[PDB]
Amino acid sequence: EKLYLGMDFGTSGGRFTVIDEQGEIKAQGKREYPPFMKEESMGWASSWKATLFSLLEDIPVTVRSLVSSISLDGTSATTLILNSESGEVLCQPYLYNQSCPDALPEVKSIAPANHTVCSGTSTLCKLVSWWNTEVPNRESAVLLHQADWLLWLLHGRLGVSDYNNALKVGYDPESESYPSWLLGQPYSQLLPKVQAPGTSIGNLKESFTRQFGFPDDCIVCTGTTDSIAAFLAARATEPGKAVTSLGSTLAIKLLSTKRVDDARYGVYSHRLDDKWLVGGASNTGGAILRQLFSDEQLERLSQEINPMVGSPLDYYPLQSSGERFPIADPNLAPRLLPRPESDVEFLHGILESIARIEGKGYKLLKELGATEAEEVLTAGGGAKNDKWIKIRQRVLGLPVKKAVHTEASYGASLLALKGAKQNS
Repeated sequence: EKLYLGMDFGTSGGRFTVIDEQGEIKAQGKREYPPFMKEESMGWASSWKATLFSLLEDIPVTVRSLVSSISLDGTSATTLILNSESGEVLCQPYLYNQSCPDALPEVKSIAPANHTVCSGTSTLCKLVSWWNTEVPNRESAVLLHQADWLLWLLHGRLGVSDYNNALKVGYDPESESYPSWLLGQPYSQLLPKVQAPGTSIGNLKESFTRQFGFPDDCIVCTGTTDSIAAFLAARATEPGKAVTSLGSTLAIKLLSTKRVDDARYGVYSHRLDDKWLVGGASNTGGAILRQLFSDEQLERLSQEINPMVGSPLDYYPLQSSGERFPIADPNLAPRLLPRPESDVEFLHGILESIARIEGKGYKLLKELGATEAEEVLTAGGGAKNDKWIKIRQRVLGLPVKKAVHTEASYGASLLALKGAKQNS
């Protein structure tokens, strides 16, 4: 009878999924972020909060009465600064895709070369930028990631984050600590304490049980980032299990017993349980397809493909020059020649070549030290093309299928469940 709520705060709106213990969906829904008042110093944060309340309201009351645990994900490196005593958000959030170049040299002056913080969009660059604006009483401020802040709205215990959200500020999930080069700086006093994703923080606040009818013993758990929640939704849990996201671009994630980080290729690892999620991202993918054909042309041409026969066409499908993974060449040219007169042959060549690139990506992760890929689940638009699925299975020489669930909010609900089970 106990249910488990996960929310996903994405780039333009929030979503929620409520599951039972067996992962069956009892309720789900979405809301776009409302506008905020021009004068609101909170900016987008005020909207996010509104969305939180809206989503909670959207859950059927009979479903809310059964919800035993809550987790949620948010966007990576979306950074808020609060006064520790009042809880006041001291400025507009630093959004996931917002950069603080002004802080990057200082960060490079304390962090290891090619550490993942050494990027203008990193949480740490944002922290250092804010710090250096010398706000009065800044030493009484605290940093929260988007997810941490929304969760804190729910449980009332200030300053807790997770292994995943905290990565871009410099937290090391392997030693479960912030490194001395970070702790040696005064803004380190703003850093949140860090737990594993999907672990209990505290009971849901009485305000929410009173207003929405959640049971008194409902708990609130740490979250994760939306990318990782989305991966979790697939329920790939063993090393060698992989999820390929086939969308506008191509991105892969591979579960591994061994941590892998390599700046040459932009390869980075997050911690999950006792494992490492190793990610890599290519500029190839569906964008060039839809650039070349209509969606109607795409499915109609797809129906004419024999996926069990390989294309002789060697393409590197790109819209413009440049690749970082699985080839580190910022000048890498698109290759779409020769283009056969048959659009079916052309399409087959593109799909097959993207499969080649995907395979090469998994091989590179393996060569960098990851557990070798054994099976590939598929997310993104590309997943609904079964001809492409069969092509990929043949070219990769591995079993390939659709992931069953891919929504971040579904993965967040799995974290809520994990937290409840652990807490029990």
